[PDB]
Amino acid sequence: QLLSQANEAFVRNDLQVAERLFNEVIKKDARNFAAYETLGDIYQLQGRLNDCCNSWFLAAHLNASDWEFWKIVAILSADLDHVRQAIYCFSRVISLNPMEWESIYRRSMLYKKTGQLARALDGFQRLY
DNA sequence: GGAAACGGTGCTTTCTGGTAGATATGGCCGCAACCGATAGTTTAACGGAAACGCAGGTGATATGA
Repeated sequence: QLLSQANEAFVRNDLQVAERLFNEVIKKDARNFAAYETLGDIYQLQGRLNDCCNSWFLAAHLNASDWEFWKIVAILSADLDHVRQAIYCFSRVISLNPMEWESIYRRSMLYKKTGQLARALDGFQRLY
């Protein structure tokens, strides 16, 4: 009922009311992905990117099946210097589907920045 | 009323040999240090156990499909 009312308010562009209703559920469960599927949109549009990335990452630990999205979670985590989290997100991208080859390259930049090259080398051989 | 002549031996002196510490040089023995190597975390990421959810052996109530 709360999730329907919050998503209805989101469709009405009543984003603060939508947030207040999603917060009634998030207060009971901080990992409630069913709220973040649209509350994350509110947080991204309002520039709350620090809270937005965490809303994706902590809930997606459980809700990992939207696998293409882990690339976006990894990218934003790296832009915010949450580098462990960025590598952990790219791991799920590659573990769920290796064919997202640009993700191997992007992850290899994190490896280049910190000297973690032994993980990049076999990956670049596969890319080549 | 005393000083000058010089015999007594007490007290002292170098020539030396003794006592015996000292060390330039020497040869063992083993401490100070380095590059070396074995063992250490904890996690990439997915191989594993324990943890996890739906079936099938009956029955069969409704009224729609």
